[PDB]
Amino acid sequence: QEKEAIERLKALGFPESLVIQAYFACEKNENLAANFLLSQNFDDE
Repeated sequence: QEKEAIERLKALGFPESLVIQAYFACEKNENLAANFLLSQNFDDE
């Protein structure tokens, strides 16, 4: 139901591995995920 983002979040240029846990952590949210992906840079592994 949220897989439509798992490619749109990946297509931003990121790996699917962050995508999953950046969507689901942000409550499968488009806008909030493009904030966990693009604003939560400060993070290793």
